[PDB]
Amino acid sequence: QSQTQRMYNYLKAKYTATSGTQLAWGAYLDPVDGNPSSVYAEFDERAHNVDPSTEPIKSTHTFKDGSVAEIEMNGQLVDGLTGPENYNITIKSKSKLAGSNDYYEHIVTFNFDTKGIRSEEGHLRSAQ
Amino acid sequence: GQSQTQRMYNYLKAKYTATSGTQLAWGAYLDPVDGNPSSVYAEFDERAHNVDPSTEPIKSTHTFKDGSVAEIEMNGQLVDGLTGPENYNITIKSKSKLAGSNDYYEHIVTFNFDTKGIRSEEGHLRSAQ
Ligand SMILES: [Cl-]
Repeated sequence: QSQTQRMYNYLKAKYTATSGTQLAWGAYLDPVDGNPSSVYAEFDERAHNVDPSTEPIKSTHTFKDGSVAEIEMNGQLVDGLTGPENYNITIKSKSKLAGSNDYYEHIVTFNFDTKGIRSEEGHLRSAQ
Repeated sequence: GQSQTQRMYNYLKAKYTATSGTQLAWGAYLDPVDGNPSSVYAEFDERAHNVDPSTEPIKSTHTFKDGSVAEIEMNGQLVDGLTGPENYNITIKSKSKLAGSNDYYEHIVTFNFDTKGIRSEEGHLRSAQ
């Protein structure tokens, strides 16, 4: 409401969006009942396919404090190449600012083969 | 952290700490100390009302329970070609190193002295100085 509160809301949204990215990273990496996650299994199949699905994998999460992150993962091959070493996966995590439809969006891209970060960005965005 | 999985976690943690640093700096700017404006507020209030204000950075740090550190720098400047407090914008820079590295996450938020409205915001992973 106030500009003072708007600042705090922007910061909380940045924090929640980042928490969503961490949640996604864990969902990707952490085994479930001793075997890869369904999300990892999907990207493993895509990474080893010469014409992979590019359908986003979408989820939403409510944290303990009631803040919400809307999360999407997707991948694409470097243009003109195939193979897992040329497959890069992007996590997008969005969280709306309280009392607003503006949102903070965190976008991190990592390589399937190395798990190294290729790019990272984060921005306050106006409402869709 | 040297594995790439840990590096990603360390990047996220440095982003958390930098963001929390900005939040604490905001509170330090705004919150009264003994019924009187904070010392950092009084300094920018003086600057905002000067035709040639000091552009000296004001430095602080915040150490968190997990042991991470945010280094804070605040400063201000008048909009080029303009004067007065309505045209005085203050920038908070908040840095935190990634664990096991001198690479860092830097959060930079600029707000207007008069309105307290956000004028710009950015954040980046940075290579070591
Ligand atoms: Cl790894």
